[PDB]
Amino acid sequence: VNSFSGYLKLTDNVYIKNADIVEEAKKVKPTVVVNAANVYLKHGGGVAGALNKATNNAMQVESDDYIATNGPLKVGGSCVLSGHNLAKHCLHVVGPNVNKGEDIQLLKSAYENFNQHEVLLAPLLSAGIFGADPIHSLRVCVDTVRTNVYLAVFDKNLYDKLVSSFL
Ligand SMILES: O[C@H]1CC[C@H]2CCN(c3ncnc4[nH]ccc34)[C@H]21
Repeated sequence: VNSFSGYLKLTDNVYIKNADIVEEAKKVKPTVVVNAANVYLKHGGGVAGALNKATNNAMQVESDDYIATNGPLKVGGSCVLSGHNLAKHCLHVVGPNVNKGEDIQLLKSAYENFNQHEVLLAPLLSAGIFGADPIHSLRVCVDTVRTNVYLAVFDKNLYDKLVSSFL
């Protein structure tokens, strides 16, 4: 039993809700919140900008030190950093950016990172400015993640569309 509330069960292990991931994190304080990151951990907009803003830029400061030490992430890769005031940990996951020409097959690799964590609060990867088809991303999530994932989709119209189209 956990403290997530109001989610639609999609499968044994995948849940979805029309909500701002930042507000879900503030409410639940999950062990792991997933950030929809880029390879440079530059948290400019979307989920990343919103999470970072909610940490008063502490996420960005930590991320800049990470990159200075380790270099960029791979597309499809991830790193575990602090969750600051929002969660115990933040799993920064890089989905492919189809507008950069990046291989959509890497979306499956991106979701595989979730399997290293028993429970996660997460956004829909490669949605928004990364340009992937959100229905496909949800299908990849359900077909790839085996651990318990609570998906927060802030855009109401998108949430409604994903729920009615799921195959
Ligand atoms: O709405 C979905 C569909 C478009 C994506 C880009 C932003 N986003 C978010 N998802 C969840 N929480 C969020 N907080 C702030 C943004 C945000 C996604």
